[PDB]
Amino acid sequence: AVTGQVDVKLNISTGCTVGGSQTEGNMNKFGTLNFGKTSGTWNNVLTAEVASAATGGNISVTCDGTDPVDFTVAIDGGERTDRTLKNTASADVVAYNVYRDAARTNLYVVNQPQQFTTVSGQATAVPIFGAIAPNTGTPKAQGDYKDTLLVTVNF
Amino acid sequence: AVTGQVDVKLNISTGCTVGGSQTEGNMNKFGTLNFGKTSGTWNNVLTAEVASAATGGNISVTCDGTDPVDFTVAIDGGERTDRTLKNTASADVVAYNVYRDAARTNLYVVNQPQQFTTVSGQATAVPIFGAIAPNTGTPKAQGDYKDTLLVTVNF
Amino acid sequence: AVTGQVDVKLNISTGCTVGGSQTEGNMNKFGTLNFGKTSGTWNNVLTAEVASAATGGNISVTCDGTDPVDFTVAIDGGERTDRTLKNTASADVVAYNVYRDAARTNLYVVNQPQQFTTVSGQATAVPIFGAIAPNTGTPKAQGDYKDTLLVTVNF
Amino acid sequence: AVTGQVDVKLNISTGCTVGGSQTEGNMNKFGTLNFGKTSGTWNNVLTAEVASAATGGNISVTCDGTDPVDFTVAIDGGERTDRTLKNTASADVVAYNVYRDAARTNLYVVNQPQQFTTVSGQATAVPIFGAIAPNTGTPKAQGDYKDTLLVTVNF
Repeated sequence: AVTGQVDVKLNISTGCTVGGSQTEGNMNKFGTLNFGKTSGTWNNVLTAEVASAATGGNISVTCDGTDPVDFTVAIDGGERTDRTLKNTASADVVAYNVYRDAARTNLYVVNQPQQFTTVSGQATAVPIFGAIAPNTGTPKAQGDYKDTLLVTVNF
Repeated sequence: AVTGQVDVKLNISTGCTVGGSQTEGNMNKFGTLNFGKTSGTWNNVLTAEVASAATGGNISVTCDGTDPVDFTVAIDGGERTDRTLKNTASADVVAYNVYRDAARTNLYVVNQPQQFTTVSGQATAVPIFGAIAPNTGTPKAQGDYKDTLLVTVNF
Repeated sequence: AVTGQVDVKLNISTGCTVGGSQTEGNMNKFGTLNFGKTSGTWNNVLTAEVASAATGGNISVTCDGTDPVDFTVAIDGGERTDRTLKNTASADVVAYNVYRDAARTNLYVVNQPQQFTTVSGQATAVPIFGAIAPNTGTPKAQGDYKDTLLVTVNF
Repeated sequence: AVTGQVDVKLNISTGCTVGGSQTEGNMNKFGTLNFGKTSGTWNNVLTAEVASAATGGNISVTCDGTDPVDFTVAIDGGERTDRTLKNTASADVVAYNVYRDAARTNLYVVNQPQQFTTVSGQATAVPIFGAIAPNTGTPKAQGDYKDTLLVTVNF
């Protein structure tokens, strides 16, 4: 019998809120990274942007205050922690990555706070640009591949 | 004068130990559930994970044995027994809950042994995922809200 | 591309056979050296004899012929090559040794052909006497310790 | 070339230990069954008790546990397997037997686990009572007769 304590805390004062999300039960549904349909072996880098579940556009984070707040954005490694989509039925995997800039250069490194700025009376967009490498080796099995990345807007 | 007996017992043989805790005086400090800063009325479900007081990551329970051991995890209802954080100065309360899975579905029911497995030469993590409902009604007073959940790793 | 030759040979004429073994798949299971149960720190030398997997007694090697053949017996150093039993889960080790005579004197030296005699119409026993030193220093972790010595009856 | 496997095992958890022994090299010296001096033809049954090599008294087996443990005791047939002492120089033999009770009735049958009990915080003695039949026929040659019985405390 090892009984222990867990201090719970919350500082209600002046915070920042994330728009574009829908409450899926008790977990914020931020959006979808839909690469679309594809064949077994694709030569072009498959690339799609996150579509917020609430509006359809990009996640719009706004802060509640008058001074420009600096908030951070961190995305995790997905269900299996290595950014791989898994086929619903078979065990095939599809490696992918999420970048922050339009040219697929600034990568959202696993469990890292990619910095962001936000001014009063404005909503800043969180570009989560997906990208998949060209698979010109083995044709992955037919079906639907999925993953659930947890995006962590933290301060 | 009602004098009575209390039998004390301890079976020293082959037990299981919880890592990630720090001994706060004579009580094991397991960690912190830090939701962060927030405004009076938040529309998004505030959500944070427990951070072990010893390492900063998740509580890592390991069992001192060779064969697999099935240990249980039970969390209580907090200081007031209804999972509410209380403002340090005023009497305002903030209802919350702790879940076990990443999607806020498998709730750690009050005083219930949520089962767990532990295997050869390994430390299993105890995910205590916090979650707070969207308060879009009354703005709670400014300040710090706290609670001390007692996590009970028992066999 | 380094292609090379491996000459395979077998002289079917008049050989010697080892009894008391059971074919585990494609590998001859000769027996078990069961020291039994023990505490963390034992003061007495733990000592047990090999029990053939086929009968339960000692390995009975018999030769096929009329003149007394001189066959040899060689035992290797175990899985890690230093005669140590390893805990199934943890990395603790238990040093041991196998002797040929009842008084733990004639050691089956690693990779050495301890000589043996065998006459016609008779089966000679191969005494593999195990012995473990008294550990009165550190208590090894609880669990099961194992090793697989490969006994090599060769001619 | 008949290569085979010998599984080695040891269960370090909660065992029983035998006191009164001295480690002769790598073999536990339990004691001596000294019948004493005698003439060629003795009419009285020669009778002596085992004297532990460590203390001089009876072998004291204690179990490292709290609850009672039922351990067994087995003695083998001696060097020649028929409980005969042999003269160091000549080939004369002296038949004997080891009993468990003081009245020479409960015989330690060859390779048999004579049961034994052991209790909380106590050392139980292992009475190995020797007994030799009255030789009133042929006078055995002068000299010293010996044998080495292997006592097997097993669980």
